[PDB]
Amino acid sequence: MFTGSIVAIVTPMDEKGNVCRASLKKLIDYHVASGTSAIVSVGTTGESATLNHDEHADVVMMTLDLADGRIPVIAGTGANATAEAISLTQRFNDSGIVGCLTVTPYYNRPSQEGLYQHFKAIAEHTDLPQILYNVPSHTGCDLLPETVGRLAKVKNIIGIKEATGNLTRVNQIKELVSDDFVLLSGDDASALDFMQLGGHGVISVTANVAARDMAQMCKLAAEGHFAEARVINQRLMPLHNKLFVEPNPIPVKWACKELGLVATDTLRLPMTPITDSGRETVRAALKHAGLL
Amino acid sequence: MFTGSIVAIVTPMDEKGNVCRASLKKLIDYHVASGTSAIVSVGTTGESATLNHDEHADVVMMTLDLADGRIPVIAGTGANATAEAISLTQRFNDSGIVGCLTVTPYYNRPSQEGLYQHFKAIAEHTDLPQILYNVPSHTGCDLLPETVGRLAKVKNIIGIKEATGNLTRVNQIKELVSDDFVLLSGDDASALDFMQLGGHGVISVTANVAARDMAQMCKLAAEGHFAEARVINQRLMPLHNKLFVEPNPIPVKWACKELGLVATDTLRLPMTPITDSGRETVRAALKHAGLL
Amino acid sequence: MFTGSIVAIVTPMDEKGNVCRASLKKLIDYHVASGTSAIVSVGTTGESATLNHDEHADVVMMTLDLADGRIPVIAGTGANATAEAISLTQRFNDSGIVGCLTVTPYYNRPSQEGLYQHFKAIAEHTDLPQILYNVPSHTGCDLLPETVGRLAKVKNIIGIKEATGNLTRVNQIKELVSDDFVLLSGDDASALDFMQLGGHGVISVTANVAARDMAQMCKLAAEGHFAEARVINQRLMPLHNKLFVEPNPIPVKWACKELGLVATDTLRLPMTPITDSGRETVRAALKHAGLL
Amino acid sequence: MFTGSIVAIVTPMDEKGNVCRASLKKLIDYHVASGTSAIVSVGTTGESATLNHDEHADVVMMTLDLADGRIPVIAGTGANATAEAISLTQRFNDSGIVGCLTVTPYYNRPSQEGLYQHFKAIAEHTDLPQILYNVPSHTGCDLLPETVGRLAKVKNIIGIKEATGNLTRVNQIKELVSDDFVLLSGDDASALDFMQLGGHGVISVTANVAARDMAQMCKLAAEGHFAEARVINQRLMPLHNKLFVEPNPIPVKWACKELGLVATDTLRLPMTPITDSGRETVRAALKHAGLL
Ligand SMILES: [K+]
Ligand SMILES: [K+]
Ligand SMILES: [K+]
Ligand SMILES: [K+]
Repeated sequence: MFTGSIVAIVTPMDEKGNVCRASLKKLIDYHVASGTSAIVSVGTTGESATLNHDEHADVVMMTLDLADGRIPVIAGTGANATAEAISLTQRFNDSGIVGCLTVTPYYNRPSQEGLYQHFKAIAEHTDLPQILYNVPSHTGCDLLPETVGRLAKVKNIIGIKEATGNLTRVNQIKELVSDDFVLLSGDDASALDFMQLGGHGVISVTANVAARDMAQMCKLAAEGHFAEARVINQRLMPLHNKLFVEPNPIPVKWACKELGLVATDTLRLPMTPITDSGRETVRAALKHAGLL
Repeated sequence: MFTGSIVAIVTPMDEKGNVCRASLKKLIDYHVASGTSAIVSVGTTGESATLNHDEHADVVMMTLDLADGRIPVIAGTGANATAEAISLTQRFNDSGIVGCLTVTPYYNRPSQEGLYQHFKAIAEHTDLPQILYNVPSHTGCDLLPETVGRLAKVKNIIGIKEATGNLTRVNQIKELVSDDFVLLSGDDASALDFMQLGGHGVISVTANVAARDMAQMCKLAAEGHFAEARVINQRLMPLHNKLFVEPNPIPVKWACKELGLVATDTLRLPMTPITDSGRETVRAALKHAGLL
Repeated sequence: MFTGSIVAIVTPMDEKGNVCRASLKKLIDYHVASGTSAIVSVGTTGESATLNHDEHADVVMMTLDLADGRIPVIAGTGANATAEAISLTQRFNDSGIVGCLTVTPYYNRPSQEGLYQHFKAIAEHTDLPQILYNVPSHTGCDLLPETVGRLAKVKNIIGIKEATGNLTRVNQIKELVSDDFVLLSGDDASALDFMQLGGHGVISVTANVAARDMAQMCKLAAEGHFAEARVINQRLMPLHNKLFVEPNPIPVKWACKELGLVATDTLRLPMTPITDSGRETVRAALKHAGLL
Repeated sequence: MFTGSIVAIVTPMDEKGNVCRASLKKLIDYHVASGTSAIVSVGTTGESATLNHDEHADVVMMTLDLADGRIPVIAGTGANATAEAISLTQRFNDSGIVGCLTVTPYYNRPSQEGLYQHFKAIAEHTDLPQILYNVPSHTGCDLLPETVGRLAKVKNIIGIKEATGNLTRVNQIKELVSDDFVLLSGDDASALDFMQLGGHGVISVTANVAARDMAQMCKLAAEGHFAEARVINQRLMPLHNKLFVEPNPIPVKWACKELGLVATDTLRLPMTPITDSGRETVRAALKHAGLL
């Protein structure tokens, strides 16, 4: 639910750019079959940026329905305005989602005090578990360990998706929070390392197209079988890297289509179709993982 | 008008975080009297992030009304979803604004091709002049000179607010575009250097509180009197730096309150009030500028 | 010998800037008593930059003598000219040192091919074990894992001191080299993490003044007792950080004097005496570690 | 002479890596005929790193002899140990050189106070004019404008080669120093911008192969004819960038060989021969410049 391999699931679209219900069902069945621990619905990989709040909510509710109690669903609820983050969060109160993934405000670059006040206010307007999400290369700001420790004192703030790729954060945060605060990687290429350092899992892009391997890798990691896990990680490493050869989720949506998991690889502008060079790059990474 | 000193104006708020018409009127009278070339309404400094589109529109319309033809108004119209950017632009058709300031999509990190398609689509569906806006430290992406060159060929894409603070961009862009394409600094601390290299003005935070000096400095720069302009810049430099000692627009709103230009220095979360240390830093910068 | 806690030992000086034999003896006895695994003589922390090759060699030979077979000694042998690195290395052939610590050429920024040719040539002129040393913030270049794997095929190239602070390097290098290739941290603040990821020890600055704790921490780490080790690491973390409050080895030399381990904290220009603020900072970190 | 186009001259070598007098003569005749203001002998581009002090001295003396009063010679005298820098400077007293180019200590990363004491001590023990040299990407340290300001008060510290490529440094330094303190670019790609902001010339790698164009460009810049200068800069820009496609001076020595200016393109390790891909890149840049 908040450990193991969690997929940051794509929002499959038809050629018109609207959610494709048949493709979403196919993906969710695949994750249930694959042993994926949970689904993050309309996070970064799910094109939260280009979906309006109504469309965002429709996708989450549809995912919840299709999941049909077979796998937990976490809604993406991040916003760079606190009032807006509260409003979006309130849409999913009493919905059936098990928690929220809420990113540090992007673009307006709040202070550490501002981040504290932002997340505290959000948590105070919901009973839903809150997972913080730090990704400075996308947001322009960096939620530091000290502020994480401060927020972890709030009752329903229960974990962090740490996507810096800076592995020193694991033990910097861990020593500042209680033993049941969840530490999740948001960086596929360093996620096994993250887990070896004491992390509890990964919210993953790679898991969209290698769900079984990812689930297997995180199981081995949790059991301390890191050498065995590294064999899988090595098989997956080219995808960990090349799924960002062009901006996420352009590569992973193409990979889904290629594996027959979705009907179309359509995205919304300003995301654009994958280049020819990108195709071959991603195809080779799929081949290396033994999926094509 | 798209040259000289252009103010990225604050959106002055009462204690409930709602637009204060009386303070806004005062600021606009101040800029008319101080020789400011134009007003950017609801840009980054105007808290575009924490205003909804209705409020955003209201502020712009109120700004136009109060300006009453005495000073040109440019609307912030940027969005990280192309469809949203387009529809926000439609709100201002035949409103009376002279142009739009439109930022590179933030948070979703489109490719150069994606940025091209984004701005081309926006420009397609309006007659309004478009000023591109690059600020990688806030957005997570960087509109490179090559792409600015491609976009400058679009009839109503007329200029760029370049806020990297990387001065090599001035002539990299200039050689790729026509002589009437406007190059504007979005980094106060390097804006005079920017103009000396060939830039045509600045979209300024400092101009909020040092409007006359900024107008004069920019005019001198345009006339090639860089030594004379630089004496003014030296007095203003502490302000250029310290107006970002805490997240913009926290320091500049406090400065406006201290000068009596606005009733309150209230912002919306996740912006928080200025620290005591910040007050002292900014106050010292204001005195260095001869404003207090 | 090439695992556990290895000290990058200071070169204690008299007020005239020459090696202080009594202080060096005191330090070496302290490391023998403390359980330090080995000494690195005239590395970065030993002021290799400001000692000429004759003085460098005198210090190494003196350290060897004073060690008197009680603790292994590794000579610093790095140089940014390959011929110069060979010459320096040859001075210690048949000396009694157990190996060499050789840094990537600094200042002239060689390619990965250049680094390969540099280290290969050096290794070919000695029977002594060679430990590569990567520290891009000091050298201006970065020896990447792929090139490390390539060099690890050379018989007497047996390990790396990895001082990037980038923990992803551990498993990137490990998968490219044989199981007996040694992986050592060159970054005190991340060294336990480094070991938890599969590293075999640390070449340490902190160990100069907390040798017993460091030796104890690395023992626990090697035995897999990481939680117990973290208690020590937490006690030492302020030293891990504050021993670089001013340029290394200015802080650690002052700390040695303060603990009575050396007679004077004298350095050679361009290193300068510790500031008053630096003193108090380092004193507080010593207090936190329970040493003062 | 410390203005205009100053060449950071290669040290041409035979196939054994020894200085080639005949090639050096050719280069010097070339620079006398091409209007180059001065020659920097055994700077970074002259492979200062892999020449010993005797060879270093020999090259400078040979350069002075060959120049035969027709062009001023500046000696590279930088070292990361103050004592070494001082004694290297003494080798050139009454040699006939007009000044020294002395880099910030590399690898040992002194503080600003350390840099101050370093250069002050060097300047104390000579009558020769001293040109400071800042290049953080190579040295690991950054001589900031404040410290340049302090150092400029020393009688015979007369200028700075600023190689950050950060153009804000021009006027940050200029406002802290006297009007006759010389500001020279050490970054070819931004050198014209640098001069347009107030800089007095460039110490150039490009000038090795494009001496006449560089002389003319710099003269135009000094006369304020930036548009005219910039036409030349545009032809040279590929060369400005691609002469660093592989580590300097690998590309520029190859270019010199290709033009017939030197007999061989041989370097000393850890510099290695140019790759085939590099040949093609540099050759295309030379043709763009109209040199082939
Ligand atoms: K909690
Ligand atoms: K245009
Ligand atoms: K080996
Ligand atoms: K002077």
